[PDB]
Amino acid sequence: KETAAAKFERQHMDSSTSAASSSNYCNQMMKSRNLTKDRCKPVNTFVHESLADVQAVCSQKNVACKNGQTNCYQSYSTMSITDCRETGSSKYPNCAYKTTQANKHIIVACEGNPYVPVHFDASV
Ligand SMILES: Nc1ncnc2c1ncn2[C@@H]1O[C@H](COP(=O)(O)NCC(=O)O)[C@@H](O)[C@H]1O
Repeated sequence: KETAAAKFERQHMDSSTSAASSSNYCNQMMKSRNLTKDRCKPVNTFVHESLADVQAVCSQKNVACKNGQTNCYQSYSTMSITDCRETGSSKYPNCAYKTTQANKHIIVACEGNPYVPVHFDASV
């Protein structure tokens, strides 16, 4: 989605309503957020918190990134999230996902001025 920050909002933010989600949530959202255009993106996480709350994680607990960079941050509080995982029977362009709701700490990578999330690293 143009800027890395905009791409993070498109791929990972859903405070647009849902405090949680339904059984077809990932099927709809993986498609509507354009994560099934080129291929079936195999896994993706949506965060059901305010943009302000998720942007705030960039000033919280500094942790190592999976790629070995040092610009990752873990939320002090648990956040409402939805994990989407491509099913065994899923075949492009009919991408199929399991919708898993959870409350976990998020880990995001941050970059830029202003310093904002550009990558979803993990939930713990
Ligand atoms: N530590 C990191 N800082 C900035 N980007 C990072 C990073 N660790 C991994 N990435 C990026 O992870 C990307 C692939 O996943 P993604 O960034 O699309 N995933 C969430 C997002 O950023 O919206 C690659 O382009 C990497 O450059």
